[PDB]
Amino acid sequence: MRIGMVCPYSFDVPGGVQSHVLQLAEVLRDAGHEVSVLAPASPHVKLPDYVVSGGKAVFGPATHRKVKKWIAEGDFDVLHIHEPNAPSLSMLALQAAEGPIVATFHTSTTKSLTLSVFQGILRPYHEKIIGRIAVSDLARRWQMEALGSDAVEIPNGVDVASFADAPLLDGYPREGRTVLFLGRYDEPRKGMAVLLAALPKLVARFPDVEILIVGRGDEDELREQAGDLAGHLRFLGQVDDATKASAMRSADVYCAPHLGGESFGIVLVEAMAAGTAVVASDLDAFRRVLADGDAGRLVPVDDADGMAAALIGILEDDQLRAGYVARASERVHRYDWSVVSAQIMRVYETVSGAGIKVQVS
Ligand SMILES: Nc1nc2c(ncn2[C@@H]2O[C@H](COP(=O)(O)OP(=O)(O)O)[C@@H](O)[C@H]2O)c(=O)[nH]1
Repeated sequence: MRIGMVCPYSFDVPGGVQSHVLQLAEVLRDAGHEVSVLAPASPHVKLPDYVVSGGKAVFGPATHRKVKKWIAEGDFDVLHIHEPNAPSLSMLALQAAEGPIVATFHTSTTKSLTLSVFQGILRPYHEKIIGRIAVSDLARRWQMEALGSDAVEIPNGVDVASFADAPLLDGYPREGRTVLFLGRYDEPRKGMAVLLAALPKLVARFPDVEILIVGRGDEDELREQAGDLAGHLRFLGQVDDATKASAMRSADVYCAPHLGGESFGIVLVEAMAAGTAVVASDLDAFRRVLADGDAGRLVPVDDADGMAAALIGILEDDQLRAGYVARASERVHRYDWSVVSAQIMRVYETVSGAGIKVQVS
């Protein structure tokens, strides 16, 4: 198989979609397939030579040509499009392409905002997608309600062994204990304000806590907000993946205090693969990763003092924690790429046939 994939986002920054596409590509090549990845210009990062640039959004004419040419020249058995929002690189590809098209819908909000987008003026184009992948069962059911055709739920994957076998960061684990936060801490939806509001109760119990923070942001503003407790914040910046795996595996707990906006809790999966216990907001996506409290602690959404207690309960009860970790490590095999790339491949096989190729409309 020759598989064309389109990522709508630059690889210049980390994200769930970017990282899904690149690992999926790598995994597919290791099975003997040829994969070509189209994405916007990512000049700031070293990419393998199978990643092709769609240009920079200001998308202009050179990009429309590049997409038509990449399809026409690519000899693809399947075109796999990710997040075809309008406007986007993916949606451009979906409008230019004819034939064996697969789409993954990484995000959703509501039933209504799925029926309308699918059944609206972009319907003609959404109907061209022959294999439709949703990242949850409810999302999948919405797509089925919308267009009257079969969609499939397939979770995003991880490489479970790259966390499980990550080397510890130096000086770890710590005796005062660490809690990990990962993400762009200054979008409110990521819930840094909740972890911040829980720091005083945490610090009054573990007076040598560290909050290990992965992600880009304004350390100055957060330091200023932690007030007298800013000494407890250790910022790794936007670290690389191997150091991120090391960071997760050297923390005693991972804190996901998100306020909303999450369709798949992929960082939670990364913590479960690492063998690090999880404490999470309890958005619907986190509830399904953690299995209703079986593989991690779920805290109500905007609950500062419930979040303190949870993290304190996890850190002072070693058997409770070791339980989570052991249960989570059994379950996380669900998400491992060898499960997930198999499901995706059965979609590729459904959609494609003896010498049928993707062509330009
Ligand atoms: N290496 C690295 N990975 C990150 C960083 N931030 C997020 N990620 C990864 O990117 C993915 C996206 O999760 P998340 O960024 O929090 O969702 P999003 O930013 O809102 O798309 C997960 O695989 C994270 O481990 C970072 O600063 N460094």
